[PDB]
Amino acid sequence: HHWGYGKHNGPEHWHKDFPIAKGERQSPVDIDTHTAKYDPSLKPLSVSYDQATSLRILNNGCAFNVEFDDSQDKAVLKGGPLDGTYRLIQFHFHWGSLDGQGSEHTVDKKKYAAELHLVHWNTKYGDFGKAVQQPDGLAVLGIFLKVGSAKPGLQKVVDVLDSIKTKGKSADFTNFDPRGLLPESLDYWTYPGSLTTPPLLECVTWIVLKEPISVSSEQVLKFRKLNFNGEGEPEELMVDNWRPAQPLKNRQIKASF
Ligand SMILES: [Zn+2]
Repeated sequence: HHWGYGKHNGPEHWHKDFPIAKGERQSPVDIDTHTAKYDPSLKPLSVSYDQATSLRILNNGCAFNVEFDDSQDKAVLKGGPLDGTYRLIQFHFHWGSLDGQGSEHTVDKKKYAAELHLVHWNTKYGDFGKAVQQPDGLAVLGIFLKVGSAKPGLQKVVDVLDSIKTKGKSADFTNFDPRGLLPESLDYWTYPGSLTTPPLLECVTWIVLKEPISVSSEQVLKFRKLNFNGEGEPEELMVDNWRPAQPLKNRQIKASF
């Protein structure tokens, strides 16, 4: 794909091919914690990952995706602002070149080192590609990463990155438990938005956890050794693969706490 994160094809350029980039419900956004309102109508969030079946990890030239078997309700998200059942299809991260940037969402304008997106699709639409055409097709669980203590549950991801350095490379990645990437609290903010990469479809209910997870400098450093390019091409470190905050326009962010 043409688009990217370079100064010639980055986020400021996307609108030329994807005019929805200047749409009414684009993501990410800044979460103003003093404007977000507690919503007692929200039901408890249910993260049901015990039967998760990971398959593979893929460098797709933009991030790396850990892919799951979504042929059955094996790892689902329910509750919270959601109606129905949303199946985990993949997770990926966005991260920076420096520890002071990398997240897509911001919290009172604070940028985190990275942001994990666990992507789920609404089973009432039958498959992911149909779901992304619907305003309630996806539910993305967003989790901030800050640099501190190592995250043990991330280390298996870190250790395979050497095997998917360049675009198009994949590796088997079975028996990975995504529960190890969750913080202790499931307190979140929620709002209607979009994919944060082209095609930027406005199909996401965003659920952004308040509590970050901590990862070590060594761990995030390993993310930064990935490459955007394909093998045998000049090296372009995979860093700063984040879209900045977009206008909130006619939306309200709700808090679960
Ligand atoms: Zn993402």
